[PDB]
Amino acid sequence: AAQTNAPWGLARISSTSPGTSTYYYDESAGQGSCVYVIDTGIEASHPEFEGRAQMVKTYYYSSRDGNGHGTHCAGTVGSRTYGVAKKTQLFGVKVLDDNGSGQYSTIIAGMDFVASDKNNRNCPKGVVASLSLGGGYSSSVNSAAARLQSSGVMVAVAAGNNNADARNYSPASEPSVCTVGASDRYDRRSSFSNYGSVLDIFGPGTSILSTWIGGSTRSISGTSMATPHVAGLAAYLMTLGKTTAASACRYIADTANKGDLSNIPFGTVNLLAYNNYQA
Repeated sequence: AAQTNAPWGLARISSTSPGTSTYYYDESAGQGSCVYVIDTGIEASHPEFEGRAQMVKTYYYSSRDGNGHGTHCAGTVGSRTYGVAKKTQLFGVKVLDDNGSGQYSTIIAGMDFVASDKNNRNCPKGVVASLSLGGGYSSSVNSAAARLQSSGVMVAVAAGNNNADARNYSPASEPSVCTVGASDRYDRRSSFSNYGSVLDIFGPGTSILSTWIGGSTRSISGTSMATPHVAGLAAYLMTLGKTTAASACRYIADTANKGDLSNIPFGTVNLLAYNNYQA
């Protein structure tokens, strides 16, 4: 399949070269997979989700996305125009309030919720969780993300936007999940992106166009924007049978575009998420 005039991030993940504008992907498009978006919620009524999104859990007085972050991330996972896996099912877990903050205990509860809730969903091609969130190092937050991974969910987490080593941020520093740094349209490390040995992969993170609340769209930047690219890619590759939840992060790294990014600090992976689709 070919989506012309796609967002640069989508075109990048299906290209060996920066600077193109068509997104190429197998028509399966993540059908039969599920992606949990653990964030401020999802505006599921957005036309861009075509009825494939739904809120499954909230820890606040509403499951609605009163912020936009979560809707934006969900759109990069699986919206018809802005999404990597355009036929995946999106499940929203609102661990962040409408100011975009959430107690660590609430985030942990959301992760354990997903580890169980997947047994309540039909995801014959596999399950993915996208964690576009972070804070200071926490052993407990890391362990919760590790449990989620262990339970058979492909966990992708943002590296963080401190332009620092991600070893000091959670769940970014949990070694068993897929820690995602951010790159820009000129294949440079995003100015803000964390780095370090705990990074597994980079994905498009700067000036990412996706769904917003109020049925709108906007471009925003962050490792929170790169993470759903990788989460969507995982869902897409699982549906193709190329990999599984336990090996998807490794598979994405193995098949990534290698050595193509600039301003990558010594010791950090120079790997850019790539779907290797041969149209």
